[PDB]
Amino acid sequence: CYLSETANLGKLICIPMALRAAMELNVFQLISKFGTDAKVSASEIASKMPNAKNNPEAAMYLDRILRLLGASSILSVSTTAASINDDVVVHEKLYGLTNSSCCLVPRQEDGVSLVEELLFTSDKVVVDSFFKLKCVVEEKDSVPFEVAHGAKIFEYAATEPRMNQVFNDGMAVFSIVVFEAVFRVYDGFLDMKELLDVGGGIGTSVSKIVAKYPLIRGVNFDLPHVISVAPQYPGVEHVAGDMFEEVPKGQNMLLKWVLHAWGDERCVKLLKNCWNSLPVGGKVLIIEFVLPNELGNNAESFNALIPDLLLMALNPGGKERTISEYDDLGKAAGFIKTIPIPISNGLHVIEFHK
Amino acid sequence: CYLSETANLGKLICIPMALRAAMELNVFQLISKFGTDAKVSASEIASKMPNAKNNPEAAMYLDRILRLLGASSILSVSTTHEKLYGLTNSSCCLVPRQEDGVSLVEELLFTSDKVVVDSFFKLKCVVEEKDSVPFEVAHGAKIFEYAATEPRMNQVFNDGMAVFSIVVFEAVFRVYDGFLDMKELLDVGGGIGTSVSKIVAKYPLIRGVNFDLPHVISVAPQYPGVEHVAGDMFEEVPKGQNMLLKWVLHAWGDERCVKLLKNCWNSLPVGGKVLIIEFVLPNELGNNAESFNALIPDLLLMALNPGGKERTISEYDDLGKAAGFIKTIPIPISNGLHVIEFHK
Ligand SMILES: Nc1ncnc2c1ncn2[C@@H]1O[C@H](CSCC[C@H](N)C(=O)O)[C@@H](O)[C@H]1O
Ligand SMILES: Nc1ncnc2c1ncn2[C@@H]1O[C@H](CSCC[C@H](N)C(=O)O)[C@@H](O)[C@H]1O
Ligand SMILES: COc1cc2c(cc1O)[C@@H]1Cc3ccc(OC)c(O)c3CN1CC2
Ligand SMILES: COc1cc2c(cc1O)[C@@H]1Cc3ccc(OC)c(O)c3CN1CC2
Repeated sequence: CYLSETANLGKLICIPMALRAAMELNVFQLISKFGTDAKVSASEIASKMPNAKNNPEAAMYLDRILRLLGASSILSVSTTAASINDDVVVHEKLYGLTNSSCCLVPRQEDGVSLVEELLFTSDKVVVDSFFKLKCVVEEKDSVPFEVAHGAKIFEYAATEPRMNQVFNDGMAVFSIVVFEAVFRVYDGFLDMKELLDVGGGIGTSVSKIVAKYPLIRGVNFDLPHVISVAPQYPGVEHVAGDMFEEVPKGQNMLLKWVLHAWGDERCVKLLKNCWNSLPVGGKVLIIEFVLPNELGNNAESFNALIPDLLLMALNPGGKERTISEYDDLGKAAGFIKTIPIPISNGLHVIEFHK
Repeated sequence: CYLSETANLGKLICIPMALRAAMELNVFQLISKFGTDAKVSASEIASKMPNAKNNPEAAMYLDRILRLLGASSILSVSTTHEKLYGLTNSSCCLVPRQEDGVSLVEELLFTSDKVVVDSFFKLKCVVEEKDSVPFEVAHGAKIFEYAATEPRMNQVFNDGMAVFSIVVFEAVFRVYDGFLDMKELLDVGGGIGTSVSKIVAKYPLIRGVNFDLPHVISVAPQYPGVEHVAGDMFEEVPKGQNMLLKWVLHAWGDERCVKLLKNCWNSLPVGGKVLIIEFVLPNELGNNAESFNALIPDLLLMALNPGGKERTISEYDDLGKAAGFIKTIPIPISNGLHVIEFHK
């Protein structure tokens, strides 16, 4: 009935915004610091937030966020015999991490988690674009990001240093997670002497490849406003330019999370520029979440549908593709011998050979 | 496994924004005009959108929105390249009824409105900073002051409350008979008066009075058997034989609620009652409608107004007793919705 559906539909905006608040308050990491199988109260978590130390009401407000995440199975909820054991009312339940929220705890060794990518995809710049999503259906050649912000996303990033940082860091940390999965399955880097990352962001991806395979000379290529903020990484040379004008010569190339932002004509133009800059026997690796041939209720399907909706909002022509669709782009640009390599939950390496 | 959890976590922002776009495009009503049991393609739906008629790519974009909603159990998906989409129990509640246009669309458009989402961007302020209110941090004014200067937000909020009110009262009238033999009812913070219009339609001997702020009363429609009055409920309430407070107490802290309830007490006769209509926080929370029906507004009011929160039956009784009321009768209606009578 209506008053069942109010709950099912009304919670949809609330959960991500509660999650974003919890990530910004570092709730998950604070719970993790209490140890294995920790179950802690809002009051205990708030005690570890210096910014809350003069706010008597902080724990009660925090509990209102955490109990929604508990109801949603992002946190586990429990109590104790000591709390149970008639005229006193215990409001505070105890919260613990779940499989999903463990992925929101920065790793002790290097700080990696899904936090940075999830903070990008719920950033105000992205949500403001989503408020204009209907324009793609109504208006020929409209792009929601352009309707919201008056510029395309990569042009906007060159004017807006906060957005540039959020986007660049979201891609970079997510890249680390993805390459850990790639290196467990894929052995195609072992024989390479040089790798050029085309649209490589701040260079994190090629830094990790060179760290794993130290005979590889790494080159990172991106737009001027990205290269200007890129760190110095061991074994990585940075190159600024425009991949639709000219790609540097390299023995092998990587395109990770690049083709999915662009329509077919732009993708063929870029792939022809890569072909022109590769030697005979070179290859370009495409790393993307591949759209399954039949969608279902599984991680592989959602791993493609999420960026499919984001790129529809964020850039003209951007979309997720099937293996067949990627093969067609490579073949149009002159490549032969397409080799799709499943990695994990829809993530693939697709090799295009010159 | 990070790349399993990317799907579970990354879809959380995408689903509501896809849903908002589908409601703004009137997708669910367009499917329903083929028949409530119909299963129709994106191309068939787009063909019913005049704004898309010069956009060859409209259907393909629409399909990308709808397939996410189909993966999220808001639409059914089936094969006859184009998949066919059908309504579900949830999306039937997004089809304006053929009789009167009522659905959950207006309230869901309000709770995902930019003014609300911009407040939620500031939600962490309520934890860090004593006395902050996310809405105020985001907008520079409190929500009822903002509504007075922002006609679009005023409309979205008022219409969300009003249409939601109709489905709530349909549920109330199934269970609750306490309006019978009332002769006069004052709706304190009644919005644009839809609630009292529905009560007077069911109970034709009630003289209904709708009481709200000037910026709401000046946009309220004329309803049969309803008189509109503007004022400030914290200063005084008009005399009335019986009163209604629906979705009012949950916006305010305890001291403000007791002040309002004492104003109501002063304006009631001996034997009068005030009815509180709210989603009541249950004693145990879980993954169920009663729980979420309270947690959703609890989070929204945390963001939107100082002191706002959902309350248990015990907490409501404490407010009424502090204001001089001497019998509390809680009446469950549906999925956590209650009528709570406070007797003078
Ligand atoms: N014309 C152009 N030339 C070069 N790089 C571009 C470009 N248009 C966009 N890009 C870059 O394409 C990248 C897409 S995001 C992916 C970054 C990285 N390969 C990773 O997988 O994490 C951005 O860093 C963006 O600045
Ligand atoms: N000081 C005040 N005096 C009167 N009404 C007020 C007020 N402060 C807020 N309100 C009104 O309180 C209402 C809360 S929203 C609920 C409206 C209605 N009772 C319904 O259930 O649908 C708004 O219409 C708002 O304008
Ligand atoms: C499964 O969950 C997700 C998967 C992916 C992204 C975000 C998710 O949450 C990001 C989103 C995104 C947005 C804009 C981009 O360029 C403008 C871009 O390259 C990417 C990369 N993709 C990689 C795949
Ligand atoms: C279960 O889902 C929902 C339940 C409820 C609301 C919205 C939901 O989506 C709205 C949200 C809201 C926001 C602000 C208010 O005053 C400033 C207000 O009175 C209300 C009313 N409540 C009633 C309960």
